[PDB]
Amino acid sequence: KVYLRLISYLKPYWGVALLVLIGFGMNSATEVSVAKLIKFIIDAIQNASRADLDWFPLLIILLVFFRGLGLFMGGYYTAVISRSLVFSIRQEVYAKLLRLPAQYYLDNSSGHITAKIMYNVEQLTAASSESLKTIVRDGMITLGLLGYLFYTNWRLTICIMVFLPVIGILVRKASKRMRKLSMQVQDTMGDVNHVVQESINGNAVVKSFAGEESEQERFYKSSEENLKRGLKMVIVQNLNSPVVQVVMACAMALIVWLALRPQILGNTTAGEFVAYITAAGLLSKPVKNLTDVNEKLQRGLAAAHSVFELLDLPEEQNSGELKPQLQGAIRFDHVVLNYADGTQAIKDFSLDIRPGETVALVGRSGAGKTSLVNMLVRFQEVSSGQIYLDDLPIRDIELSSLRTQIAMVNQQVVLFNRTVRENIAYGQLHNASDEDVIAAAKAAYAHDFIMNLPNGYDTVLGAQGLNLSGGQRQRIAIARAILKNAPILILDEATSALDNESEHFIQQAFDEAMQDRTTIVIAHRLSTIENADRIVVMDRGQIVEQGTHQELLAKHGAYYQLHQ
Amino acid sequence: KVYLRLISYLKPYWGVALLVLIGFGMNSATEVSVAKLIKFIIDAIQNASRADLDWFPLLIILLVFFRGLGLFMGGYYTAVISRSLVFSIRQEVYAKLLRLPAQYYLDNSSGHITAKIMYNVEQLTAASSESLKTIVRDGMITLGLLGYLFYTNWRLTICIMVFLPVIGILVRKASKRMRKLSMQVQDTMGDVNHVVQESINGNAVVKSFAGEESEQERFYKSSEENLKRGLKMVIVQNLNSPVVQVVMACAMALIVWLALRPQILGNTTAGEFVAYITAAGLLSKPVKNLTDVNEKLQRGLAAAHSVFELLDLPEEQNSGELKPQLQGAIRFDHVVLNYADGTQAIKDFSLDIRPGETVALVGRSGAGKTSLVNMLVRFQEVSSGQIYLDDLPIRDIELSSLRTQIAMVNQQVVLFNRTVRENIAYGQLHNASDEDVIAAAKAAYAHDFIMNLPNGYDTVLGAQGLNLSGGQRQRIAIARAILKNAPILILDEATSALDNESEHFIQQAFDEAMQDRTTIVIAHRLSTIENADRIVVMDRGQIVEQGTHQELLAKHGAYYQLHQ
Ligand SMILES: CCCCc1ccc(S(=O)(=O)Nc2ccc(NC(=O)CCNC(=O)c3ccc(NS(=O)(=O)c4ccc(CCCC)cc4)c(C(=O)O)c3)cc2C(=O)O)cc1
Ligand SMILES: Nc1ncnc2c1ncn2[C@@H]1O[C@H](COP(=O)(O)OP(=O)(O)NP(=O)(O)O)[C@@H](O)[C@H]1O
Ligand SMILES: Nc1ncnc2c1ncn2[C@@H]1O[C@H](COP(=O)(O)OP(=O)(O)NP(=O)(O)O)[C@@H](O)[C@H]1O
Repeated sequence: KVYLRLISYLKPYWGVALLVLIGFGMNSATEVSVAKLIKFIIDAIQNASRADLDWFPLLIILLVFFRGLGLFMGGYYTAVISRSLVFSIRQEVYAKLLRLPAQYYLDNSSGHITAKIMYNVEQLTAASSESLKTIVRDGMITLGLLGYLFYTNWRLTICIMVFLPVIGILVRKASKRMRKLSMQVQDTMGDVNHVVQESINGNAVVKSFAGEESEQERFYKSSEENLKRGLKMVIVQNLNSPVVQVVMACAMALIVWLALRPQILGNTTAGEFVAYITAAGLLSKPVKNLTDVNEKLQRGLAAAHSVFELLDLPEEQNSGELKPQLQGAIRFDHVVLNYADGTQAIKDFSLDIRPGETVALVGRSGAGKTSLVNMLVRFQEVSSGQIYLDDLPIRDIELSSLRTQIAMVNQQVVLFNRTVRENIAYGQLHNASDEDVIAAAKAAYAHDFIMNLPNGYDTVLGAQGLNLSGGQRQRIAIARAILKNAPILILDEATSALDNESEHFIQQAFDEAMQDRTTIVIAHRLSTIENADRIVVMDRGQIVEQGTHQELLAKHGAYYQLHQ
Repeated sequence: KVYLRLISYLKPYWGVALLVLIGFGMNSATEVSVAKLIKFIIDAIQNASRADLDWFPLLIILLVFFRGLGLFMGGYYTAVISRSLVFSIRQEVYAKLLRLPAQYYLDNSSGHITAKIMYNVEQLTAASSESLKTIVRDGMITLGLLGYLFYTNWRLTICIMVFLPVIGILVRKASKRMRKLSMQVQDTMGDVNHVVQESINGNAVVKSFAGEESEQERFYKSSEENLKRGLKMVIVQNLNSPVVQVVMACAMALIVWLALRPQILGNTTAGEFVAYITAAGLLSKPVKNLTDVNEKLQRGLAAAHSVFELLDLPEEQNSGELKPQLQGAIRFDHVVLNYADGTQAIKDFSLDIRPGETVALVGRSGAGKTSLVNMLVRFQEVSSGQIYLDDLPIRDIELSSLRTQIAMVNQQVVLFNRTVRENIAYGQLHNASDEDVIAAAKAAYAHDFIMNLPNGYDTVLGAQGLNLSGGQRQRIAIARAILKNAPILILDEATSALDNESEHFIQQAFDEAMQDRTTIVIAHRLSTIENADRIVVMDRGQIVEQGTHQELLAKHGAYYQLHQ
């Protein structure tokens, strides 16, 4: 249950959880004394007393002081507990979100995912910090003053326990509706976030094709739906608070009718009954506030359900092992890549890559080039197969120990909005050295244009590194990959947008490194493949042919086709 | 001023803006009657009256009905007005955000921009919808009760107008502190959003380099800073509401001391003084509520300032013109691209492109390849130069009329998370035809794998179209570009990730189109450049050489270097 799990998050706050009770507890004892205060002043003034009459002024300053000190400490602690608990929620949510599999990222766009911690969790803050204080107040205060009301006269008060089911039904019935609608408005917000996020991502596409008008219609429709849902939610919530007062007002009228009969009014002591009316009003107000905060309470519950679903989602796994890979020799054996959608791209595959080799994959597009690499780094779980990395199961090695020792250059190079040095030295090697980055840049051929930048290595990039160049942005990935001195360098189309001269120097640097690795090259070119130790012709996953550059040319086959 | 401009947004709501006042006005009158109700009941009971005693119960259900009907109608209208106003804000904010220049997108990442409408505007909703009602109540009700208080006894009430400067200073002084801090917390949230958005974008990079631990520290630091700022803001708020009660409580103590002197107590008629105390308490409660909601009120103002800064930001411009471009002939003349950062890449450039030509740009990377293209589409304003599109100024043509008739293929292909058919037919041509998409796919060579997809042309893509393939994702851009039948096709590195076979068919289709255009090709290859009508060798912006494929080879120069 949502409520049960929330309590588990405030376990270390029990010591502070009772201080807030005391602070409002004194406040609960402050608003009950007013009923006694009115009776006391009426008795003193009615009897023309002077000793207890001139003493009244000191009783409101002292009384109000309790409405202050005690209200602040109790009122301020509510924010502390709720804000601290949410801080441990969003912070802990980030860990699982980062540890989630790449498949989850594919299914949900940035707008949907970001709204789940930026808005979903955000509403939980205002729905908990403000709601917890309001509910505990409109609780303990009402409880205390109603207990006092029972003590002064139990006979009349017991009549109040007749309409209680009516208020319960009017609130329970009026709460399930908002709970159902609360999840709907949150879902609509995700669509709103998705449209803006996609528009930001595709600004280049949006402006080029004059799609701004089309984007507005979808965003306008989503905003209209959200507004209608909010207005509908307001109708039910705002309709409940006045109604619950009407039934309580009828109860007050009935109890007054019962009490004010002449046979019961023989000796009333009006000062006593006016205290009763004041207590009744001081119950009516807090219950009205409790009914008003119903929307705030319900909003948090809907957010909590989605948050905990995200927490329970099936994140990645681990095995436990630590090895240096001794120049890991990757040996695929009957590996398949049956995707969730249904497409099959690694139907059949097998290799015996040896340490120090330069195996490269060449073939037609849409065959599984950048799909087999993912399972090597564990970005995609294997199906009906396994990989023997260093003559041992790949799964047995930890993800941290595996990804940290495998340099990668993705087809779509991603650059963070930070300084150039941080991007080149991003990751576990953020504290490598102040000169290692220079060596990596020189090897990658990026040590010529960085100095030409306005600031140099400490220049902040753009939104996604668009401001460097069409080709320079790619060199940053190569630079960081070479900086990461792992004995693996999967150059997955690393030299795609680079110029003829720039790529030639990078190939020369790779050849001259004199630190032979098991680098895998996936390039749609012959210059990089001409020097490959072994060339594997792959089409639709199946290995069409294998051999060296000379062997394939003599055999012709499919390689001869890709030689025009 | 923020307040002045906000009123301008509710101009058409003046008809409903007065109905809410009546609802609160009736509610305000109800709050007045309670003080009269206590006096009436005490006078009736004190005199042992029966005609006005048994009639009292009918004055509670009727009185509460006014606390209902009137509170609901006016209470629900507050949400309607505020929610409708914000709906016209976020909806109108979207238009300017989409019309903003590409430079603004570069400066601010997605997280900063998205948080300015998803959180900045979102806080304005709760800071206005639930704040406007609270201020209207803590106003009308208090004003009416105070007017009644003055009427019954003006002599005593006048003493209240001494502490008023004290409460004003305690509130005015405490308001600027939160206003300054309100902007700080909002700024911190933008950093929180930035980390999450960048992590979502770079999940491939984050996982590959084991950077999850590094990301957590930055996110953890931002969350801690936000929590500390919020806690500091909470201290200011909760420390104000009890204090204003203390000074007001002292005022009431002094006034009661002045009033209760024996000389003034000759004929007190206790029933009237208890009404005085009830009015005093029912004034204390709403002012406390006003102080409490001061926090939400201040939160909205900080958001409003940033929102209006975004609204006032310098969006793009327009001129006003319409033409078919008659196969627009591009004639660059003394064009420069002095960037905002400072780098220069179009130092010198001039051309006389003619209709039906196939001019292509070839040169070294980092020279200005994908920077001059932005001019023709107005993604970047020209400096100390101009472009004559159809022997007329480019600026004179409307942006919509210009972008809508210029097919573009950006180096970084962006695919939206939608169906394939919508993505291929995205933009002004969303209603082209049910068969034209097939022709475009066949021309681009994309009508071979789409049918092999799980659903086909109506299959939802991933977050950014990552699930097609490394090369297929590029073909979608080519498909939409060819579908858009403008007399321009700037193939800016269109064939980069495509294989040798796919690119050949696309080139053949372009040649066979038999619809000669002014297509511009920016490719680091020779297959597309061999058949180019004119080849321009560009280095560092300056035109190194011009001529046909045969001419450049004979002249050697830099072209001979780019031939190995
Ligand atoms: C200008 C100076 C400000 C500063 C200051 C000024 C003063 C101080 S102080 O030291 O004196 N402190 C207080 C003084 C007065 C007060 N207040 C009073 O006595 C009235 C209390 N409410 C009422 O009697 C009342 C009664 C019935 C009402 N409506 S009903 O009959 O329909 C109805 C009745 C029952 C139900 C539910 C039935 C469930 C069985 C439903 C409907 C209403 C209404 O309509 O709201 C109101 C409080 C304090 C304090 O301690 O909180 C301290 C500081
Ligand atoms: N927003 C920008 N801020 C600063 N410099 C920029 C910006 N955009 C481009 N440049 C520079 O302008 C020059 C041209 O780069 P670009 O627009 O990518 O064309 P290009 O480099 O010739 N194509 P490519 O070789 O694939 O990068 C380079 O020196 C870039 O660093
Ligand atoms: N997440 C996915 N969902 C569905 N199909 C996928 C997914 N990832 C890859 N595929 C398919 O698997 C095949 C392999 O594609 P991909 O992983 O891009 O390697 P590739 O096509 O050989 N490299 P490239 O030629 O540059 O695209 C293609 O048919 C893709 O459509």
